[PDB]
Amino acid sequence: GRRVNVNVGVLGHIDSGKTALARALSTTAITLDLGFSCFSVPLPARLRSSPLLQVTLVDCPGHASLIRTIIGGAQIIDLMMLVIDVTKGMQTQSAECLVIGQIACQKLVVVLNKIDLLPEGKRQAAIDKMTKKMQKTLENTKFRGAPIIPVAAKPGGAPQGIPELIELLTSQISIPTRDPSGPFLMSVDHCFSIGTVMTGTILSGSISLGDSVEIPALKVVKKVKSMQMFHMPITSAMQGDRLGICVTQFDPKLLERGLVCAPESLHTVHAALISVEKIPYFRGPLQTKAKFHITVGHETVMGRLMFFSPAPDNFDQEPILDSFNFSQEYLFQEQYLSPRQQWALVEFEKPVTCPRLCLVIGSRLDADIHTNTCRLAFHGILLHGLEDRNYADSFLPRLKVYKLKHKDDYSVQLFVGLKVHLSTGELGIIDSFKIHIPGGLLSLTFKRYVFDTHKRMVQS
Ligand SMILES: Nc1nc2c(ncn2[C@@H]2O[C@H](COP(=O)(O)OP(=O)(O)NP(=O)(O)O)[C@@H](O)[C@H]2O)c(=O)[nH]1
Repeated sequence: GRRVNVNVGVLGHIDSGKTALARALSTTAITLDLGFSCFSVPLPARLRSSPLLQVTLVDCPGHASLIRTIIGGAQIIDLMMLVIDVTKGMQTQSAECLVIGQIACQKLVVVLNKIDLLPEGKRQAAIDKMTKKMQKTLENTKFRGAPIIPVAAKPGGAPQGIPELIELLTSQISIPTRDPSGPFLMSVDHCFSIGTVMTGTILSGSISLGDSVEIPALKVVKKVKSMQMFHMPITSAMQGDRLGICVTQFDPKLLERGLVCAPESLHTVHAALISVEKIPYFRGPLQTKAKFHITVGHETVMGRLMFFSPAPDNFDQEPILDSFNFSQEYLFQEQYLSPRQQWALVEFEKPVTCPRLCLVIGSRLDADIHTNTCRLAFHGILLHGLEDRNYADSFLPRLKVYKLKHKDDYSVQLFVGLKVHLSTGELGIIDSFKIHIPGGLLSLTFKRYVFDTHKRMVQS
């Protein structure tokens, strides 16, 4: 019968049960990169506004040096189930995976794994102790009271609590505005040749048979032949679905993971004007001109930044994260002021192709794998992306950020005219280090990028 695919993701620390829990699910129904499986339960009544539900279990690596795999693979998922070793506490990458889930998941389900690894007598009041504690950490977040089930996939190296798990799952899972509205975009999980195949997940818009599909790292753009999904050929598919796509002949090595868009939808940004909200759990400073690891899409590149804030006189300005208004002014600042809204401008090393208005996560991933504190610095919408390559001249001169810089009678290069104050209640103006004075006896605003045609010092 007819079906719906929905991507539940399994995220957690290393050796928390993810792969071991994804099996337990798929059956009663390591890990160096995203791995997909799928169980089915009869489709809930509520979901017919689109009979079987098919949960696709996106399995994620735990290894801290593979965070970028997660960040990408959390955009593929609707509901994220955070699996936590119950014996060990809430570990490091776990409390990172919670951040990622906040940034990119709509709903959450905490799982307490390794139940058996506990004193059968005290078995409960520990769960109820780990449960009560989990409530507390989640309190601060948008997943205020997400479910917290205890299970055990491998009672050693039959699994408990798993049938209970799926019914809690087949209830919290929630499909968004499943619009095959906008420009089509697909994350490709596996791509191989037989034609050439692309088992990927759709993110935006629809795609009918024989449509026009661009592959950017492939340098050309083939047309869709067949579309096998639920073991049976389809004539059209849209968001949320996991799909299979046969396109013109080509080779795979030209991609292994990445993006498949509409004919022209995607950018090729060299830099971008981005909404930047800082992540609280990140201890430390976000420093204007500091090269962070930056994840934009199923792609993650190196970028130095520069932060700023709305006018001083217009801080308390609503927070708009849909477009940028290049009319207003913005005071250039040295670090993320910790300004209802604060922006920044990332200038990459290599370029980064991205769907317009995609989320961005700045992070410092040169750190140890056994790191001490969260490594995810800031997230934030990509408010605008400079497509131009020589953009610093071509387009930035359209932004108005400046650095409030500060430093015989009636007459004590490019400052020859600016009214300067002196300490005794006087005016004064530069001239020929001579200074003509009104009557008888600097606070300029250099635009950050105006020199290109103005090198201004014009202050009022
Ligand atoms: N005691 C106990 N051990 C379990 C249970 N479930 C899984 N394990 C143990 O967890 C160990 C590592 O977990 P595993 O699922 O392999 O790793 P993972 O969840 O995929 N994370 P990663 O991707 O880094 O391997 C396994 O060797 C398995 O024996 C459980 O329910 N109880």
